[PDB]
Amino acid sequence: FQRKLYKELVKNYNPDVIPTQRDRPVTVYFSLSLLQIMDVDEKNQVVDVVFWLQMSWTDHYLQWNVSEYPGVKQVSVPISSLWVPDLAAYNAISKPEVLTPQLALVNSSGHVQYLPSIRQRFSCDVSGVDTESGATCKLKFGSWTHHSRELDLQMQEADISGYIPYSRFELVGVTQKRSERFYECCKEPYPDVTFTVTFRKKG
Amino acid sequence: EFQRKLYKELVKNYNPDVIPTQRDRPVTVYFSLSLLQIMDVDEKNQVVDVVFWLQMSWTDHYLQWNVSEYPGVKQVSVPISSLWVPDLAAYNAISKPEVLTPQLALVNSSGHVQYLPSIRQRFSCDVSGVDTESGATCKLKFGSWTHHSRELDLQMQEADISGYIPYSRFELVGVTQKRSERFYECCKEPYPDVTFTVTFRKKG
Amino acid sequence: EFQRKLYKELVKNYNPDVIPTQRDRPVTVYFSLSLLQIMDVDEKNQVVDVVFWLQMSWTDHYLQWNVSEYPGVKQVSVPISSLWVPDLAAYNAISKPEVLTPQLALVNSSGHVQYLPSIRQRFSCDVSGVDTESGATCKLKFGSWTHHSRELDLQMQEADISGYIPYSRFELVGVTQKRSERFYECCKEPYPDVTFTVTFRKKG
Amino acid sequence: QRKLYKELVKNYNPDVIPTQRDRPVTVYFSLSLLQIMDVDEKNQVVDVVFWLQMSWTDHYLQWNVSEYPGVKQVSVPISSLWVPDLAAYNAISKPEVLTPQLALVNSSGHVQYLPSIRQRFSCDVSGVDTESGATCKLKFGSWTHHSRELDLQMQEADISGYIPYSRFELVGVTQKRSERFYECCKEPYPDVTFTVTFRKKG
Amino acid sequence: EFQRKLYKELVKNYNPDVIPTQRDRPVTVYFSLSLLQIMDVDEKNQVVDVVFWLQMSWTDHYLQWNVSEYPGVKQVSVPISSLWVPDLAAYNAISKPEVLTPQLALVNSSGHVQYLPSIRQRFSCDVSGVDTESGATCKLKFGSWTHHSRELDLQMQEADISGYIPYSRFELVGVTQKRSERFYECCKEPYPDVTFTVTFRKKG
Ligand SMILES: *[C@@H]1O[C@H](CO)[C@@H](O)[C@H](O)[C@H]1NC(C)=O
Ligand SMILES: *[C@@H]1O[C@H](CO)[C@@H](O)[C@H](O)[C@H]1NC(C)=O
Ligand SMILES: *[C@@H]1O[C@H](CO)[C@@H](O)[C@H](O)[C@H]1NC(C)=O
Ligand SMILES: *[C@@H]1O[C@H](CO)[C@@H](O)[C@H](O)[C@H]1NC(C)=O
Ligand SMILES: *[C@@H]1O[C@H](CO)[C@@H](O)[C@H](O)[C@H]1NC(C)=O
Ligand SMILES: *[C@@H]1O[C@H](CO)[C@@H](O)[C@H](O)[C@H]1NC(C)=O
Ligand SMILES: *[C@@H]1O[C@H](CO)[C@@H](O)[C@H](O)[C@H]1NC(C)=O
Ligand SMILES: *[C@@H]1O[C@H](CO)[C@@H](O)[C@H](O)[C@H]1NC(C)=O
Ligand SMILES: Clc1ccc([C@H]2C[C@@H]3CC[C@H]2N3)cn1
Ligand SMILES: Clc1ccc([C@H]2C[C@@H]3CC[C@H]2N3)cn1
Ligand SMILES: Clc1ccc([C@H]2C[C@@H]3CC[C@H]2N3)cn1
Ligand SMILES: Clc1ccc([C@H]2C[C@@H]3CC[C@H]2N3)cn1
Ligand SMILES: Clc1ccc([C@H]2C[C@@H]3CC[C@H]2N3)cn1
Repeated sequence: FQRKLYKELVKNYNPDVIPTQRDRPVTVYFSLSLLQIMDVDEKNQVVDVVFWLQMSWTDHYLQWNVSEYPGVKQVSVPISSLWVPDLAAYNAISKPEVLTPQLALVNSSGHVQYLPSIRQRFSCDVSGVDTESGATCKLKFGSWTHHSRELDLQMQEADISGYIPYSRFELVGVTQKRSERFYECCKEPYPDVTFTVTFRKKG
Repeated sequence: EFQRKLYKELVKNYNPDVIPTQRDRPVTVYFSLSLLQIMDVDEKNQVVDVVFWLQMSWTDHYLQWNVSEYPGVKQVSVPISSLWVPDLAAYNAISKPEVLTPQLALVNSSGHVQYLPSIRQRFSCDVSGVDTESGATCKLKFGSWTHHSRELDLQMQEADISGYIPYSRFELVGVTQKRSERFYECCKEPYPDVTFTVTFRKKG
Repeated sequence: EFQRKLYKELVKNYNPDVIPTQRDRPVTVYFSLSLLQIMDVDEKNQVVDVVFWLQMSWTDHYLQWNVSEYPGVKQVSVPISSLWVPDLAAYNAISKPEVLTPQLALVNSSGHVQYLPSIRQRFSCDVSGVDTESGATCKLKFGSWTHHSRELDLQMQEADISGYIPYSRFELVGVTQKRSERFYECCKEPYPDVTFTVTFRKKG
Repeated sequence: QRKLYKELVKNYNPDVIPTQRDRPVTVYFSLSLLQIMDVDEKNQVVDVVFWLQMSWTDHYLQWNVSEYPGVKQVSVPISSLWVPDLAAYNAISKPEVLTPQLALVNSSGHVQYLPSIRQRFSCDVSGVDTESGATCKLKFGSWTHHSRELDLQMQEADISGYIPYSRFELVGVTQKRSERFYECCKEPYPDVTFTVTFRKKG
Repeated sequence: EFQRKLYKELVKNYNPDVIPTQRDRPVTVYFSLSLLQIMDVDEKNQVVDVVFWLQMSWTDHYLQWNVSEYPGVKQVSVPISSLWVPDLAAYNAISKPEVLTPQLALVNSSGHVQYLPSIRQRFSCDVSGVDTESGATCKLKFGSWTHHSRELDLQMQEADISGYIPYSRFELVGVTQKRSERFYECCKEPYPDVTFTVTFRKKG
């Protein structure tokens, strides 16, 4: 008993299908928690970054009658088992290295939360990393195949308290804003949240 | 959704190992390379590390549907492992290709597939004059690995250069893209290949 | 002893994605870290390369059997991909964990699972005073990643230090291990965590 | 018109070497040297990039050209059929295959597999700076199938693929197949060995 | 040949996760290491990069057949993923093992299996005196990870040293191989292990 819910939640479920529903796009809440700026290649213009990626959305195919399943309040599912935002780091110059277990938490109302810790390298102008002005990196994320009307990317207060106390670099400033733009190819507009970080070398 | 019984259909009698050529008609795939950055240049070993968007599109007749039978379904985002994809290859690459974006293609209700993966790969290139005013010239040659002219028709299309990183140790002196058809030792037929030629020099 | 129709049974109605709880009964997993070596210390980027032996054990009620019905079968060696395993995570790790040993767990006839993977992983750590007599102190924090206190109860147990390599550029000034319960920004609940604190200094 | 794939993979086990009574499967092997990436003089290794040209005949893979109209050949994933389990006896790194792992199959069952590969080999690169140059022996051969199961035959090695620029110039190249017995393994195992002699330009 | 309806049979009621033991009869596996090369030595981190042939053989009673019912079939080349294989582990390795050859073992008509992987792996080792005449001594310890003495009996056998590379920055001062049995902190039973000890020094 108890987890005959997994048998159910994955019965007629195709993880390749964005769980939208007539007119209304699936809205995914995105937020980036900067944890550390590992390195800066001044010669090739890249930053090695470690961060928490906070994503949540609602999959209507994934809800259940809390009755029929007694104590089951939430379930920990493998992201390979359900649909997940196909977010992409636009300016990344390296495959993303996901450091935590690829599990997602699912609510009895179908609310999903996937919170992977990641290390990835981005293309960035790290010129003034030694000036008082510092260097500014723009970490741009957004769905890769779903446009505004299919997947609505919404941001939400970026956390900065995870930032490592020691660390060769100090955070001069941080901002996060979502945008919508058209691309050479692809007819529709694409929403994207961009985490902008300004940092300088301590001392 | 509610109407994605379309995926169940699109993959029913579908073998992704089968090039969708419809009799006496080679599948024509449109190819274009958007140079984003020239990461490094190994002058000692003659290689360039390059990052680029790869724009490919073609038509899979097995993948079309009656827009009626499936109400609001205009297009679908499918895993490239689920359908046939051009077996393009970097003839002069000296490293496996590292695909940076989600491996998904967009499929039209008329069977038009689009696949734009961002890739980082190293190529064999004579980077001698990367410091001269002439600059170094790298030829990134791509082409279908096992399908010849009559099976897969590689067509190019205006290469985009606006994606190029503004900062970056290197500046783009020149860029050209042209498709060709050749004969190779072995393989009876001729194979088409689009070659992106880039000339760049170190700024300052 | 042949009669391994037990594996057929142990994996019949078994979903490894399901944490083996039982109403108001969290699965308690015993965790312990045996430090084997401190490979390197990046003073520039603040990281430590560490090789350790994680000792984990817990009870999966779905995995017990009547020792009668299966004669000589005392225990079984199963692939961790075949059963539920604590989704422990290195909270301060800056690299994917590289597991060096076969990913097999041992299972008791009473459902007691043992899993002791040897691992090499890099952690974020202030390795400033690695040359001072005080030494540097690294905190290796582990904890479930998706299950809170009431679902998975992380319990520690005497950390072993005898595995530490005799030679090695570094000597162990001190070691402590303690479990805690904290709340995080997001996730409404408490997630227990055992933290292995190591203080080491460069020999000579 | 590809119900041929459905057929070609029906009662087909890619783990079974396509032999017949007292008839070893003969695979034609040839290496096209494309580039000598690097040379570690301290550890004695060469980084090499090359085209491997393999062909053989799989009798399970032929069809009546009639029953399948225009189908002259098919491009199949090597995971779908049997492929020589060749190994680089002296490689010190896993092989990195750079091209799509697809093979071409004839209507008569003739298979062709041409994978571009980058791999590192153990080699005495001492005299890479002398006029004599360094000589590397790239030895390949079936890993589990002996002479009577898999007959490795060589064939004129191509050298025109060699990169014009490149820190190194090709002083000499030879390719020869051999048969030997090893410590263990009762039977003799054949192997084609590509020997390259190169020196640093200038 | 062919008559490979033998593979269909050999894998019918076969679970590769089941050690082919049998009531008071541990499966005995013969292990031997052929040192081919000592790639590098990190004196700062105390590690050795090594390339070796691991020679393993054992008997799987589930894998035998009536040589009659299958005419010319003397032996078969099977993928190790298809049958049970000793879960040997390099107790003191600090890197995942990189297997360089095709992962196939050969199987006798009497059930005798032979796996012969070539491997490159890094081990924790005190490479202090690699420049002294005494040389450095590395102990490569292997052993089953989850099966104790009574389940899997590890037996050694004359280590081969003729595979050692003639050139190479290092020369072999000495080589010895011996199996042992111990009891460990945890795990009730005793576990057997073969340890390849190599002493080498820098040439010249
Ligand atoms: C489903 O929920 C309804 C109310 O929302 C409840 O009346 C019903 O009993 C539930 N299903 C069952 C029978 O478990
Ligand atoms: C479900 O998730 C949503 C997310 O906002 C939350 O509001 C709600 O309280 C959660 N509880 C359940 C079980 O629905
Ligand atoms: C499309 O589907 C409709 C179903 O009502 C029908 O007219 C017919 O089967 C199809 N015709 C096309 C291809 O437009
Ligand atoms: C255990 O299983 C056996 C069947 O082999 C059954 O007869 C017995 O009642 C069960 N309980 C005991 C006695 O352990
Ligand atoms: C396994 O069962 C034994 C009795 O057979 C019990 O005492 C022990 O606590 C259990 N767990 C282990 C393997 O320690
Ligand atoms: C080939 O096929 C034709 C008709 O499909 C048949 O009549 C003929 O006997 C076949 N020949 C072969 C290859 O045996
Ligand atoms: C093994 O082979 C013999 C061959 O005559 C056959 O009778 C039977 O399958 C096996 N032996 C017996 C008599 O059980
Ligand atoms: C096959 O049988 C022989 C005896 O004929 C025996 O030594 C061993 O089990 C097998 N030989 C091999 C492959 O070592
Ligand atoms: Cl298959 C495919 C089609 C289009 C795209 C483009 C749409 C968004 C914005 C740029 C890139 N991601 C990416 N992939
Ligand atoms: Cl899917 C998901 C939900 C919540 C979490 C959070 C809970 C624990 C503490 C921080 C992180 N791990 C991580 N992942
Ligand atoms: Cl299996 C196979 C057969 C032939 C080929 C050839 C087709 C393209 C052009 C030369 C080479 N690559 C590639 N692969
Ligand atoms: Cl499973 C197995 C058994 C034997 C062998 C050996 C036979 C040929 C020659 C050396 C190596 N390849 C390799 N693998
Ligand atoms: Cl699941 C499990 C049980 C026991 C062990 C230990 C027993 C042998 C000796 C150390 C390690 N291998 C490792 N894993």
